[PDB]
Amino acid sequence: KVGRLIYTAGGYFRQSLSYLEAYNPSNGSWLRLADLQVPRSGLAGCVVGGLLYAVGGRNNSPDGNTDSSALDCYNPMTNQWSPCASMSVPRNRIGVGVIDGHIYAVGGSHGCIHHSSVERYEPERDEWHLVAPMLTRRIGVGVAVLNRLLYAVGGFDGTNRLNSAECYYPERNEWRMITPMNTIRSGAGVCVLHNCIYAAGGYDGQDQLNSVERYDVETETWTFVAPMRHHRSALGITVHQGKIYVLGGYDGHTFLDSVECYDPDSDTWSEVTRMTSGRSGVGVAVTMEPC
Ligand SMILES: O=C(O)C[C@H](c1ccc2c(c1)OCO2)c1ccc2ccc(OCC(=O)NC3CCCCC3)cc2c1
Ligand SMILES: [Cl-]
Ligand SMILES: [Cl-]
Repeated sequence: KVGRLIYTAGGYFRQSLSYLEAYNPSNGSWLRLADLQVPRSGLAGCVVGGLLYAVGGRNNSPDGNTDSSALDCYNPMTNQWSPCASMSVPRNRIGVGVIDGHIYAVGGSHGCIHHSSVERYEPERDEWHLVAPMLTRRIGVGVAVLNRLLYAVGGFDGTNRLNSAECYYPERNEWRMITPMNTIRSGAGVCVLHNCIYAAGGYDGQDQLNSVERYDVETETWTFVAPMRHHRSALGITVHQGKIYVLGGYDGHTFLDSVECYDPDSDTWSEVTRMTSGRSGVGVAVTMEPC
């Protein structure tokens, strides 16, 4: 359990960013690590076998926008990124989840296309394959895995921002709708903590949100918990040692540098650190500290 850092990859402030920075909750420190090979925002992060993966996104630059089909792998033992097999299609504003060592890439956009497609990466074989598509096209979708079931929450289908959510049952290669959230959320942070799927923040079509709700996978209800201190959309999120961390995002005025931490025992959020600069659209995951 000891020695794990919260890694934040990529993001957006004025343009897409190549930063990889890692926060140590035990001592408050931040480390700047090897930049991504290509600046990306709208990507997702995940970890399999101790390696950090950066999935999808877009490179917004002064010279244009390129949606990414890339999968790149960062090894903390070498502080180096290596390319992996690319996805079938570019996916900006993607959601990712891991089931039993396999990476699922969910939804996202490619230009004006809003994907319902989903694909699964096998690290052993360095191969992607498509699986059943979602019932809804979703970009800016939040994804989390609980009990080897994969949840896709919220997003934007091209016309409407969504309160709907759905679950993927791998042994049946099938998606089914779940109870919709109480709030429309595009670009929420979505994670798992204990027996619930949390959706924090997002954009409802009108305002950036500070509200947070959680789906109990047994009772099939969504319940609001304490709101974050800051409204935020396009935030990074992860869970570490039984607490949710939210990183950055956009509040309607500022690209936030704040990191807040949710304690489920007290049902409270606290501000724990600040990133080195404000940014939105980051990928976040937890793995061992580097060499
Ligand atoms: O619902 C929609 O149309 C899409 C939605 C969105 C959210 C909030 C919004 C907004 C649009 O326009 C008003 O504010 C969204 C959802 C998830 C995202 C995940 C990553 C991401 O990476 C790039 C990035 O960070 N971009 C900045 C640009 C400047 C404003 C904030 C995001 C962008 C995302 C956008
Ligand atoms: Cl974008
Ligand atoms: Cl992960």
